[PDB]
Amino acid sequence: TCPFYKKIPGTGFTVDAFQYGVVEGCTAYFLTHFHSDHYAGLSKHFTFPVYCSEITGNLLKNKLHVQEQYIHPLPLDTECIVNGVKVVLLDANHCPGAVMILFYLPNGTVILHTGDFRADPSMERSLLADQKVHMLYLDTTYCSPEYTFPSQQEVIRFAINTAFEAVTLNPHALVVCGTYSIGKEKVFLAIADVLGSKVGMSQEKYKTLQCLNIPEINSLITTDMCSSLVHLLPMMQINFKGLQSHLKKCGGKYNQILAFRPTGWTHSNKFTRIADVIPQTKGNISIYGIPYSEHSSYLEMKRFVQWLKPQKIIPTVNVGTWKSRSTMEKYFREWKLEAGY
Ligand code: NI
Repeated sequence: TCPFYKKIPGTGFTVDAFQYGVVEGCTAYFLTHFHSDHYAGLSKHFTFPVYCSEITGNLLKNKLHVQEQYIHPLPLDTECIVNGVKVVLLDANHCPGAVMILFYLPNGTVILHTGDFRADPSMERSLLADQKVHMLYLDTTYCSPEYTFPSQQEVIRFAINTAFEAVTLNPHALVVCGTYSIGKEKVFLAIADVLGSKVGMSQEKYKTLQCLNIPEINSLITTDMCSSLVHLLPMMQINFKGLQSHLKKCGGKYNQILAFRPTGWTHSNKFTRIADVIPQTKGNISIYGIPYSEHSSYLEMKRFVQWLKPQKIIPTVNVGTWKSRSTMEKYFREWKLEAGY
């Protein structure tokens, strides 16, 4: 049944709760972003109101065929009224169109649901600075101190320099980047930009990117693989077998592949720096795993919470085991005692 951490008390609202059938007493279903574990269950047959960002609404209409009359897009950074309750959508610094949601309950309680987010100091100057938040429904994906990772800027710098150097040394090398969802577009777009190429991809993925309101996107992507030297493939295909195969398909236009797999975290982060990453190589194929995260590190998450000083925290990730839940609750108590709220 719908878990309690997907329900907003004092309202008939749910968040990211589309796979439970009809949730008894739900008058409005919010969707934070277009990732499959969150939208799971939506289709052209859904007939309740869905509240979301403009970008998420484009994706619901064009990729899932949800009917327009049930899509309610809201602008960001704007006080809006939904079924008599004041709400605001904030940028979550996750994937395109991802939001956090502030609910102002009739009784005076203020609730923030982060959806999926990568905490950033910029959030400390949004409409969040303007009032107190009593309850926080928190993306705890990486809530343990082993999870450190570099800035997104540092990671894109590494990828751009690596690709530029490789292709300048060998003009017959192909760059391949893996994907399985929206998010992390900067990786492939930054590389294509430094190389003066467009990124080539399947028709389904091209359609997905045309939903995202990215400025000048017609200048950066294409469905013509042959005119492109940065290809996007399914993440499943980013291995030596899948890449040797793909190389055959280009008909000797290329003799070398350099591939990037933008992972979340991998345990080489506990030891190694970004400057010291190395690929796995077989023959003329090299695969780089790069730690490009669209979720908070442990320290980024801790700073956000110690800034916000909520009265109660409700985790939304890693809630399935007692040992995970207990460990997270220990970190929350440390944070509160260190900061004095
Ligand atoms: Ni997500």
